[PDB]
This record gives sequence, C-alpha cells and structure tokens, in this order.
Amino acid sequence: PTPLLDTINYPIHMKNLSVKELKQLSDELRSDVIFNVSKTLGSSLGVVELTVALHYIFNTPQDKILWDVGHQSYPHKILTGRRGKMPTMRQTNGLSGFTKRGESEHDCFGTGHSSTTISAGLGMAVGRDLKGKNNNVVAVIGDGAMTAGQAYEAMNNAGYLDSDMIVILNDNKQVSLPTATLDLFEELGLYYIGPVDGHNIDDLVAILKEVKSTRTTGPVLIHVVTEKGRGYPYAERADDKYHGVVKFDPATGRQFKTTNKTQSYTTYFAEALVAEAEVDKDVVAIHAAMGGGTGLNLFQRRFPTRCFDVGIAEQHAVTFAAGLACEGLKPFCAIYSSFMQRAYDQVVHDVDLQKLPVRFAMDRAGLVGADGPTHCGAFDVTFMACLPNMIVMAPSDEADLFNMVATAVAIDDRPSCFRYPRGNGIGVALPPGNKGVPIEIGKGRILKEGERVALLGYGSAVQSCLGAAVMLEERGLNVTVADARFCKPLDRALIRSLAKSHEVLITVEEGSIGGFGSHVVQFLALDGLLDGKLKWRPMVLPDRYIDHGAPADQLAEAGLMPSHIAATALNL
Amino acid sequence: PTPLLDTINYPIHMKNLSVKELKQLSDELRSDVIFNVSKTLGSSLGVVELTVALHYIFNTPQDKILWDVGHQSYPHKILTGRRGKMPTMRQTNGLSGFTKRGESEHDCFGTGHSSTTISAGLGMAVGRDLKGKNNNVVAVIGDGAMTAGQAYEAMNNAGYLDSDMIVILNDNKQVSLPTATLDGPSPPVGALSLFEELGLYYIGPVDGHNIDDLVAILKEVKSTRTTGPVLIHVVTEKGRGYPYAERADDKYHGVVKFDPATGRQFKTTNKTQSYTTYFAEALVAEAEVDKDVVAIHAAMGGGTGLNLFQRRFPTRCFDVGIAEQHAVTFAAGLACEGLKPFCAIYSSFMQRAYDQVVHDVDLQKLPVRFAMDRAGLVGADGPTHCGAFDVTFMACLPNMIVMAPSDEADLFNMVATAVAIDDRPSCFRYPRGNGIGVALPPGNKGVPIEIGKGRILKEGERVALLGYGSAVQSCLGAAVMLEERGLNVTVADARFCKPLDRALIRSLAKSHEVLITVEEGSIGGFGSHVVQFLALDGLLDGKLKWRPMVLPDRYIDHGAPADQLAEAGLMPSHIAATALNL
Repeated sequence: PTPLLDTINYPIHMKNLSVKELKQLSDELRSDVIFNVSKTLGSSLGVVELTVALHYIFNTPQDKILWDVGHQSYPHKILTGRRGKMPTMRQTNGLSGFTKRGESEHDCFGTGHSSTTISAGLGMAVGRDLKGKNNNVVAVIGDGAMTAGQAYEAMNNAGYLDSDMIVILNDNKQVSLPTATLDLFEELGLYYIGPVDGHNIDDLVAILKEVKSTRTTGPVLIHVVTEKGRGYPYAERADDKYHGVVKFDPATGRQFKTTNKTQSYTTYFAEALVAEAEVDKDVVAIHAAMGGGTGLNLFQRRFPTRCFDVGIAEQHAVTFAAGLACEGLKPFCAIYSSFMQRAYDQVVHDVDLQKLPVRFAMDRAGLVGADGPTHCGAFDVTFMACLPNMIVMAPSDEADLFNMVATAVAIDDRPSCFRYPRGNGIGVALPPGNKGVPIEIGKGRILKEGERVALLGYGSAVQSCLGAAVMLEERGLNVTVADARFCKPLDRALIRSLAKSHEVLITVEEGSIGGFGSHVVQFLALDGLLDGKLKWRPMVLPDRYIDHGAPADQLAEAGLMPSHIAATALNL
Repeated sequence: PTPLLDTINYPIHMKNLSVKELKQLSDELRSDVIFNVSKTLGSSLGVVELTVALHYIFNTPQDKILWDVGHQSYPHKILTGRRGKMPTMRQTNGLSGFTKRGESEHDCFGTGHSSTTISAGLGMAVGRDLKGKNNNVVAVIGDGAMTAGQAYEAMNNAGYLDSDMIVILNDNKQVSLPTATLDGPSPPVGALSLFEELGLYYIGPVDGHNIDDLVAILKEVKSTRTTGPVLIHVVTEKGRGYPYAERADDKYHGVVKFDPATGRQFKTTNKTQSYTTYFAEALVAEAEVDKDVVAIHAAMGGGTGLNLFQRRFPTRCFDVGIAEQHAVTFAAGLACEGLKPFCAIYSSFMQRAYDQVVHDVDLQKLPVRFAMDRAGLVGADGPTHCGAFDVTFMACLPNMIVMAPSDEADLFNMVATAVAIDDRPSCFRYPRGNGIGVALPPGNKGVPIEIGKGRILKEGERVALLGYGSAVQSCLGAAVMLEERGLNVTVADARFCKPLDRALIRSLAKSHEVLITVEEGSIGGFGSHVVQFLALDGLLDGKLKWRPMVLPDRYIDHGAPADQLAEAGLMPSHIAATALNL
C-alpha cells in the first residue's frame, strides 16, 4: 500500500524519491497516520505534505525541523524512522505523541506545549550561528500556536535577530492545543511567504528549497494552508473531532464516541459552569484554545457572550480574566494544569496580587497520561499554591467541583483554582462528594474514618486514597482518608487534628512532591506537629517528568495509586 | 509653581486647566519632582502628555486607564489624587511605583510586570460589554511591553473580540519600559510596537507629547462612538521634558537621587557592586572561555548587569525584549543546539517564563542556566516585582537545579558548574542588591562547588539555620551572637534549594534539636523543600522542630527588602527571635 514509505526509514530515503513521488508518499503517510490513529489524526494529516516537503528539502537531523506542539509531526516521525513505532506512539514506553528531543535526532525540540517552536528555533538558529554552524532551522507552528504570546514575541525577536530559520505557519485555520494523542508579520521584519498550498507538496518542496537558504537576510515565515485532517475526508469535514479521534474505522470515519461513552471532568466543569452562568451574569468562562477540551463547547453555545477563546494564550486567558475580574466579573479560566503553567505569572501577578475574582477551572490536573511530561499538570498544586491568595482546590467529583465553582464565583476574596484531572468522575465504590451545595473553602472532608493513618488526598489522588483504603472501609476504617480537596488553603484544622492524633499521615496528590504534600508538611511544621511521633508519607508524582503513558501507569510508577498508598499504609 | 496644580484636586479640576495651562501643569510637575528630591522618571516624563490627555479625555475611574507595567503612570497617579503621595511612592506603607488597583480606583490594573495592560483592558472591555456597560477602556502600553507575547496575543484576541478598547502604544524611541527593578534597559531589541493582522484599529504614530493632539485623537477614538479596539501609537521621548532623562533614558529610567536643576545624580547606588554586576562580571568572564555561553535577557540587560556582557559578547547576548517566555524557550533552543544559554532575568519575571522553564527547558533537561536576579524581595517595586516564588516554582520542576549564591564567588562557582553541567538546567537566584565583588578568573572566582551541597558557614548543633543569599546573610547575622556564644546555632548556606543538600539537611536535622530554614522566598520554596526532604528522611527522624522563616504567602508591598524581610520574620532579629523560640 505504501511502497514509498516502506522504503523510507529516514529523510535520506525520502530524498531518494522524486518530488513527484512525494504526493504519493504523502498519501501513504496519511494512510499510515490514519491507521496509526485508527486504533484510538487531523493535525498530523493536515501537516503530512509539509513534513514531507521539509524532510525532502531539509537534511534533518543536521537541519532542524521543530514541530510546534509536535502533535502534527506523526508523518515527521514516520519519515524519521519511527513509522513502526507510531503504533506505540504516546503509549507507555513507546514514542512520544510529540517531537521529543530525547526520542529523536529529528525531534529538534521536545514539544507538547505550543508556540515554543519559534523561540526554540530561534534558539537553535542563534545557537548554530554562534557556533559558526550552518544548518537550517525550520519550525512548523500551527495557526493555533501562532496565537500564543510566546509565539508572537518569539517571532518578534526571530525577526529582530534576523537569523537563518524558516518558520512555517501551518494554517489549517484551527487553534490546536498542545496534547500528545488527543488534542503578514511585516513588523516582525520576517520574510513572509504565503499563504500557500500546505498540501501541494511539490510546491512546498520548491518553496522550502528556495526559502531555507535566503537565510542570509533572516527568517522566513512560510504560511502554508492546510486542511486539518487532509486526506481523511471525515477529518477534513470534522477536524475538531478528528484531530484527537478515538478508535475509528478508516473505511467509514466512524469512531468510538469516548466523549459520550464517558463523562469527563471537562464535562462536569462545563456543566457546572454552564449551569452557574445561567444564574450568574458576572460569570464569564475563558479558555485558552480549549472550548472543546475543558468541555465548554456547550458553555460557549449557551453563554457565547461570556465565553472567550484566547487561542493558545493561557497568559492572555488569565490576565483577561484579571481584567474581567477587575471589572467585577467572575471570570473563570478553563485551562489545563499543564497550560496554567503558561499563565503562571498571569495568575501570580495579573490575578493574585490584586486577589482578583479569577477562578481557574483546571483540567488535566496531575497526570494526563498520554500527553506525557509536556502535559502532566502535576505542578499547579505547587506553583499555584505558592501564590498568595490563590486558593487551590481539587474536587473529588462534580458535586465538589460545582461547590468549588460555586464558592469561587461567590467568594470575591481572591482567586480560586479547581484542579481536576484528565478523565471522568469515578465515584461508585469510593465516596464521591455532596450534591451541588457550596462547601467551606479550605475545609477538607473526611471520607473514611481512622486515626492511625490518614490519607490526605484529593481528586485523582483521593480516588487513589479511598481506593487504597477500600479494605480499611471493610475493616472498621482504621485508615482515614480525607478529601484534601483544598490544597490552598489546606484544611489546616483537619490537618492539625489528624496530625496531632495520628501516628502518621499519607499525603497524596496527583502532583509533584512539591505541592500538597509539601503544603501539608509545611502546615504541620507550622503547627509543630512534625514531631517524631507524627509521620507523613507524600505519595505523589516524583520530581521527574513523566513520560507519556496511562495516568494509571504513571501514578503507579509515581506510587500514588491505591496499591502504592496501600503499600505506604503497610509501611505505616 | 505648585499653586495651580495644588488647587487642582480632582480629574474635573485638571480638565478645568486646559490649553496654555498644560505647560504650567508640566512646570508644576517638574517643581514637585524637585521638591520630592530636596527633602528625602523617564517613562513617567515620557508619558505625561498621554496620561494628561487620557485623563483629560477619559472619565476615570469610570473609564479605565490601564498602565502597562504602571511605572510610567506617575503623572497618572499625580493626576488621580496621589501627587502628594509621589513622595512616598515605592516607599514602605506608601503608594506603589506602579498602578495598583488596590491603591486607586484610577489604577484600573495592578501592574509592574509588563504586557498585561492589553489583556487586562481586554478583560475590562469584555467585562463592561458583558455587563452591558459603556465606559471607555484604554491601556497604555510601551513598545517594550508590546514586545511581550502576552501583549501580542492579547492584542491578537483584542482584535478578535473587537471590543471597544484602546491601546496607546507608547514609546516611539521604542526604548524599553522602565522596570523599577531593572536598570539600563537600552540594548533591548524590544520594538514590536504593525497590527494589520491583529485587525485592530491603528492610529498614529502621533506625537505622544503633543498633548492637545493626544487629547484630540483620544476624543475621536475613545468615544463610545468608537467601536472596537484601537491602537494609538504615540511617540514619546523617554525622559521627556527632563533633558538629562531625554539624553539618557537608560539611566533616567530609574534615576537615583538627582538634582533637577543640574541632572547631577547619585550614581553611588549603581556604583555599588550589585549581584547584577557579579553575575554580569562572572558571565562576561565565563563567556570568554566558553563559546557555548550565550546570555539572554528579557529586556533587563541593564539590571541583569549584562550591558558589559552585551558589549563584550554581543554575539552571545540576546535581549528578547520583555519576553521572558521567549528568553527561556530561546535558551531552550540555544541549549538544544548544545549551547550553554543563560537566561538572565529576574525571579519575578521568571514567573512569566515559568512554563518555558518547565516545558521548554526542564523536560529535556536542557542546559538553560538561569541567572535569577531580583530573587526574593526586591523591596521598593513591591509585590509585582518580588521574586520570592522562584525557589518554589522552579523547585517543583524536575531537574531544575536551584541555587542561591551567598556572594559573587559562589555565584560564579554556581555559574561555572551550570555551564559545566550542560546536561540540565540550573537556576541561580540572587537578589536585587549587592554582595562582594570578587576577582575575575585571574583571582579564580571559578571556585569549584558541588552543586546541591550546602556549606556550613557557622558552627552549631543546637539550632541550624539553613538559608541562602539574602536569607543566609540573615541567618549569619542572626547568628552573629550565636557565634560569640560558642557557636551553638549553626548556619548553613543552603545555597542549593534544588537539589537540597539532603545529606547536610539530614545531618543537621538528626543532630539539631531544631532547625530554622530561611529563604528570601515564599513559604512554599526552600523551607517546603527542606521539610519535604526531612519528611522523606523520616528514615533519620527529620521530625525536628523546624522554623520556616521566610516571605509569607502574602504579596509584599513595596518597601526595603529589609523592611519586608523583617515583617516576613526572616531577618537576623527574627531568626534570632526564632532561635529564642527554639
């Protein structure tokens, strides 16, 4: 089916094609990408031709092709000797769902988060020039990634430093976020070439040949125009869906309706928020690029006058919420915890200094699994929690999430963060939450009795704690499990009470071991409860970035999953 | 001549003094500056006319005049009732040297970081529109603020949403906006200031000092009759109407004490050997012998000290403009290509690049060094500029080594290790302030240090004061007496916050009745790490009596670092009070 690609293990092999074969090769690549994604598309498909043209033209890994986000670089990987590893792309122990510098020499940059390619490529371009080297730099940034500030300033500087580099604007007219499986410029003083057919491969080859070496005059933006999902009609027709398509039949487009087959924390936040804004005209939702993936599609439909896609500009989303909140709105930045890091300062400075009524509904909090280390949102519990007046929450379920939403909208005290994972609300065997009644902010909830050992933890981590303590449920609840559904402030009182009465605690968070665990320990230290009588066992994400997997795999290896909490509890 | 503007008390009063009265107001402002100097600049002067025009045209605080960074808004504050509080601006318990929403109704936003005004004013514009309100929104943003991504994306979105709102692109010379904690920012290439693709109304460039024209422009754009977002490129000499400031907007950015009559200033403050100078000196020294070394700064070249570095190693110096995100990911790209890029940047501004550190650098463990100036309390630039968070936010980032040199020697050693340690990133956090100038490499300030390994600086086994940088100086100063008291209370240069000296922590932890940690950071940083390490070293009963003596989890208003530190209870006196509490 793919005779060209069968003889392509690398960009050299592609160059052994003729330009004419590249159209054939791209169809093959798209059919490979289709198949790769068929298991459970649009960005990579939309990028095939330019990937092909770039690897036909450019001499990676000598030349540097940087893929903003790297989600569209499936053909790039395929064409860089990772074709047969596409099957395990993003899978645990497999390749990344992005270009990953550690994965491939052809991966110039370790992307996931967007808009970095320009800056990275600028870095490379300068860094080459500094070393007196002379290889190309190419970035491929999506139009979505171009909306980001770091893209734009990077271009400002790229076009200020005037180095060899070829930005490609891959305009399929899609804001496409960072994720690893499931997702002119006049004043920049940059050459601008396009828009062009981002699927006329031979033309992209021709352009790329003729632009990459203009470089003595400085950088070029090659605006190409793609079709997201290109060469998969269904993906072309429904790029938003198909971009992160589930298991689909390449024959029919028909896919597994995971979204509907579940109910996500996105959905819950979305439902809670679309519910909230009905009764609250100050409520305004803001997503950076993620009306879909923070679930706000219905919100955007229902409250279009209160919905703000900033594109992939989390900083924007947050400081725009700061501005909304400054005008006495109740702006809610829907965003992932991984992307909240982009807005970090905007939280700190733009919001929290003035203790603004910015709520943050924080998806993908902790380990996102598949989206790997670029997208593991394990750090918000740390970084948000060091910000004065950033209240931080983690709902155990949609009820708590709503309550949390409902408090933050109602509490103009200061901003509130609500962190909840990529996934769906599991609350069957494990105790979930209330029903939709605003709780006391900062006040945890014991969900299991016990005074020997207390498993302070929240959201995904409380599911783990409760899961760990399941047997303790059945055994007179020796091990308490507290919904430490407030990371900021902590339930200092509950902490104090458990920590003064328990031989030990376990803290658990789907976060790095600088977050909640460190807060609990901080608070205990402040309470002087960190005597040798007291112990505390932080069972969390380690201080190592977490390569793509299942969250369960990663959490298991991190040792916060029920088994590992239980192993801690056996160590206790 | 105070009188005229002295009898002026409200925006209405200012409006009452219009044509052939603006000049008198300017003279009064100059006189006020002189009076402020006698007992006890550059953008504020450069922005007088725009501020005047904006307050003349716009009915703040009903209308919203936002000031990107907020530093240039001295006339704004002056003209919004804080004229007699300019004397106490940036002073402890006084007003912010930036617009601060909690300071004034007229401060529509709380700035000090750059590039926020657009996003903020967009938020205000939307928020108005959503509330069915109809007040003007205007932001004044410098071009230097404009170079930032957050500016640019916000404008991208501003022009996407097409709400009524106004951006006054300030700074024709394109000179970096005057950051209260940064210094000679003039070699910055921040000149984004054009917006066709932003779909924003664009007007100007206009004389940003022709006030009556600014008023005229402002009337005809920032009426409620104007739909959608407008950029008013004004053209504003930084230092305008102060010749010396106009001549040296780099210096008069943030001029020291000076005589209005003569421009003569106390270069003295800057004549101190700063941590900027040490980093700069170390780095300019390092890059001589290291061609992988590339310094990067986000428009802070003066106050990261890199003016000499840019001079000596222009081929390795990268002002990215006010684009810390850019600096860090660009350093990630340099670092990817096997450089040893060093993002010189302030800890407050490093927060901008936070993700870029996390994602762009640390996930690939890139050789991005960070020379984090303004670490901890910067003092008088207050909560918008206190870099007390790096010790927290960086320290949760896998493989982000974090240091704090106790002096230039340690800073060099630190620099010299991170350059050598090109398998990972390293942050070096040192305050706004001064230390000791060491000899160049001829005197071998390239002392080798073991990264991650603290240094006991004072003996003691009763109490151990783990601290670094400003906080070690506090610990050692706390332990001044302890020293004269048979050295009961050790002080450890906890000069590594990541990794900690787990071994030393452990060894002090298990031997001392008590610890103190001390950091010129929030009580989420070093202290939280120590206690996290003690937690994990419950193997060795890290369950000592620990005292985190640090910046509270409260944003700190502009003051002296020492005032703020004292109030934060990390200063020597407070550590000693802690030591008595131990």
